[PDB]
Amino acid sequence: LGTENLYFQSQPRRVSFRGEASETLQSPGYDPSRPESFFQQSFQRLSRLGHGSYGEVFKVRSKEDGRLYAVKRSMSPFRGPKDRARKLAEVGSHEKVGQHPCCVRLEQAWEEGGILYLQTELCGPSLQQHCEAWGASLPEAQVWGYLRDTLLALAHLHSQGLVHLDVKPANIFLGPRGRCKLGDFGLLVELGTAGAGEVQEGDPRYMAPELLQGSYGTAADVFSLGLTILEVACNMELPHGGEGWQQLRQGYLPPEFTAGLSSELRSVLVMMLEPDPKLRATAEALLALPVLRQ
Ligand SMILES: COc1cc2c(Nc3cc(Cl)c(OC)c(Cl)c3)c(C#N)cnc2cc1OCCCN1CCN(C)CC1
Repeated sequence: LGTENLYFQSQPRRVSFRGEASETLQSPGYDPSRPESFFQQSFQRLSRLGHGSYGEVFKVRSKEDGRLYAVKRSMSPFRGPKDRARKLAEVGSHEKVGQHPCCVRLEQAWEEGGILYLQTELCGPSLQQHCEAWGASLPEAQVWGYLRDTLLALAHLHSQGLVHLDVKPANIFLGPRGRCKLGDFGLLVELGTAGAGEVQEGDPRYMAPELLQGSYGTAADVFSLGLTILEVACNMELPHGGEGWQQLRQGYLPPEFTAGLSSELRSVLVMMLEPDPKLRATAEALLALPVLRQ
């Protein structure tokens, strides 16, 4: 796209790779001849759930159906066609993941004024926030449930040759009754992407060791989930680098933090944290273990 005639050109339009009956947006509360954006006119903005260089995520109430949702709004208008294509790919990735009970559902998406909006179901707190609120290691009964549900999500992605690439507590969202959903598909890739790459990098704390050499595969997510579960089960801050980062990628489980794990949970984490991706367990293989079935 960067050598194509796509530069220095140019109101809401639906974003959907699947295909739609219409790219026009309508809503109770929305009049396209008023100057406010579709987002401003069509939602009650209740609170800001998150913010960063990417933009902002809001908790909102839809005027179309009176229900609660999350809406992510990008920070500033598209830089150009490559930035636009990268950001719209997130919608495509949702549509490639589709509907699955352990994956956050995308309700709709649109662009207006160079800004991209993604509207998802509203979940409970992120696993990161839940652990902050708990203020301690999570009880293992909770951990097993979150591990199972996130593995079910990964098995769904991986069977279709998709790699999430940023599995971490901030991208897992609690539901009722001890369940959770994997979200945030902004870094997701379809392997053999025609060809291989380009790729953006996930949080270094959770990154699989083989990614340092550019070896991208579904195994990477199993490793990242392994460290996610180690962190929440042990209330253990993960290093971004240095000796400790290396050690966690050489089979080390720090005794001061991990001695209180059940033997069963420790065993499963060792399988997930295997440094060699060719030896690391798959999500399907982990879900077949009896400890993960009940
Ligand atoms: C950070 O909080 C939440 C983020 C959520 C979230 N992220 C997200 C990511 C991305 Cl990449 C998106 O773009 C596709 C979009 Cl649109 C949303 C999705 C999703 N997906 C769904 N549901 C969420 C719910 C949240 O918090 C609910 C509890 C709030 N409560 C906790 C107690 N505290 C004192 C007050 C705040």
